Amino acid sequence: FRKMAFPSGKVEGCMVQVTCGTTTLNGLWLDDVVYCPRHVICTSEDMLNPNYEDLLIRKSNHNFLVQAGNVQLRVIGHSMQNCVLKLKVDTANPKTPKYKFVRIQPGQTFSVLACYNGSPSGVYQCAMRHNFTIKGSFLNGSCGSVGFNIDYDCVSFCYMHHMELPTGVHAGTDLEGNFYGPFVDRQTAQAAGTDTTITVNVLAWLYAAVINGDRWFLNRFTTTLNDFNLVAMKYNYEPLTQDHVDILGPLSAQTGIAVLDMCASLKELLQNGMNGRTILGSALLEDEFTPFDVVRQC
Amino acid sequence: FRKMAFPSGKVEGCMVQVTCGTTTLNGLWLDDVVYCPRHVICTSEDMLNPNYEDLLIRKSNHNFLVQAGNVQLRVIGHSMQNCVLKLKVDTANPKTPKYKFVRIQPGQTFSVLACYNGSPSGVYQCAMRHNFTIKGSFLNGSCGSVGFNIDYDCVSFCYMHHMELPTGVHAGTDLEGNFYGPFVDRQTAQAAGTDTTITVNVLAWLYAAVINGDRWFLNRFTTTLNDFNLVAMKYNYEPLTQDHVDILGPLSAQTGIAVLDMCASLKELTILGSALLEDEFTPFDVVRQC
Ligand SMILES: CC(C)(C)c1ccc(N(C(=O)c2c[nH]cn2)[C@@H](C(=O)NC2CCCCC2)c2cccnc2)cc1
Ligand SMILES: CC(C)(C)c1ccc(N(C(=O)c2c[nH]cn2)[C@@H](C(=O)NC2CCCCC2)c2cccnc2)cc1
Repeated sequence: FRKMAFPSGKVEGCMVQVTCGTTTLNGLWLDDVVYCPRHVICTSEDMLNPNYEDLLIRKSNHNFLVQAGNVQLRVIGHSMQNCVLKLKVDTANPKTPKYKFVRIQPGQTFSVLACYNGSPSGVYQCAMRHNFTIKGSFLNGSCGSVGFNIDYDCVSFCYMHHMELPTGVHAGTDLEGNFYGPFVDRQTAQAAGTDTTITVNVLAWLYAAVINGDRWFLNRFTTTLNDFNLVAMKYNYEPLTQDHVDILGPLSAQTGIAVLDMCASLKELLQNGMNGRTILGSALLEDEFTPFDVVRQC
Repeated sequence: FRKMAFPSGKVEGCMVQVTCGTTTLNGLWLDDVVYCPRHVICTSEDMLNPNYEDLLIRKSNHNFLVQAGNVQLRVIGHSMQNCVLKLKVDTANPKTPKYKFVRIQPGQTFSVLACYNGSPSGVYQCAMRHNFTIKGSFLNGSCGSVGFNIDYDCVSFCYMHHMELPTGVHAGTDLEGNFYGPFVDRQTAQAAGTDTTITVNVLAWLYAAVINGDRWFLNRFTTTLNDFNLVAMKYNYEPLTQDHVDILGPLSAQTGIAVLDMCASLKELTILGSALLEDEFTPFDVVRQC
């Protein structure tokens, strides 16, 4: 079992370079619109309290240099939507894939194509944490890299990257420009709140371990939903809901292990640790595979 | 720190479906040749001891069905090189990238594009282990999926997937049909040999840790190459060579921790969100991404 990303080709044919002033970062070129973080128009003295409406009104089309490979794209118009800037260009992208824009919830996973200067650098799998941050691998200039899923050759864009937080994690927006969580595109004192382990995902991963070869962690016990939550919250696990129990139903039915029986196994794993053993290759309980990801990989 | 694969677009464009009789798997379409495991001409009845030159002599061009997307490719010739089948087609691939066929060394990493029915399904990062297996994620029908590295628009293909071993690990060939490891494309009882941990990659990953926040494992001490290799033998770690040390040079500079200083640390032994010593990042992997 691997954390597997989606093949990135459909997104690669969309990545461009956007330069405004002395600042360069990445854009996403779909049809005749280039999307990028609006903070590309921030100046070095703007960074603490920029007024983006005032910064924008002072720009004309030619202040924005867009490059797709070696080809320069002529920007013919521009507007702002929440925290993303939309640059209208004279050419529709011939490589535009079937796509849609989605806003995802905590626990959801997606692939990230890390890019620099509009050129793709690497692809990895990621997840939206309950504190609305991303535990990414981003260097300076990665802004405008996007996160996505691919389902039936339609690309679901769910994340555009904006900034790094003090603890090394990352904040960004959906493709309508609205931030995940309470962060702002502003040099400021903001920090990610406390984060929880994603209980529904850990349970999905235990079922995946059963689907493959391992039953060593099961036990003969069961538990009520409330007792499970009272224990698991003592380890900073996210409370399990009735929705999460319904969601695990198909894996439960597939393996023959009731959801609350699997909850009993998890309670014990938290109590004992793994005692030198491994589950699917890991000595930690993994929480970035969803019930959907499990069914896909098997 | 994340396990990250190369962008896969240049390779996605080369994947086709190959059917011979009742069997289907994936092929690599470069210029006007499709590459795939020769065991696609095996049938269910003769899995135990195929005679491949015989099965191929009895074959004709029309025995092979090649589909690139929804376009059927007309096969105009067939040929075998070691354990890979080469199907000549009448159309060069307009999406062929700059490429080379390369053969990698144990401890080197590559990206894998897992496919089913010629269709790219996912991408992930792998390492060639010292027992010449791959700890991959491959379902039935993944045969024909390739591994690769990219070096400024040139795709170096290093792996084609053939089969799974009973421990759940995987065996394949380079693109010239030469197996990695003592494995045969036969329904036989073969197993992976004992697997050592890749010591130079573990050290590289510790340097990646120091480069980020994690510094707690460092110490004031140093070991000798020989005293460490004595501990390495105990714990089934690959012995460390002067070549491994020289290759970690750049990272030893960037941190001020000499290899034998880090080796003292590694002797004593969460470090990057892991409670295992990770050994599938090369020195080069660490320098990239960082
Ligand atoms: C203008 C604004 C909103 C303050 C800003 C400034 C710099 C960036 N960062 C760019 O690298 C960058 C910016 N523009 C082109 N590149 C980096 C970044 O977040 N440093 C933060 C440092 C503390 C205060 C807030 C910004 C970055 C590094 C690694 C991965 N992701 C992003 C992002 C946003
Ligand atoms: C003809 C030959 C060499 C015996 C063979 C037969 C089946 C396959 N396997 C195909 O899935 C497959 C084959 N052709 C189309 N699909 C599976 C496989 O490796 N081993 C079985 C056969 C060898 C002995 C025991 C297990 C497989 C591959 C990748 C991931 N999980 C399972 C590979 C090679």
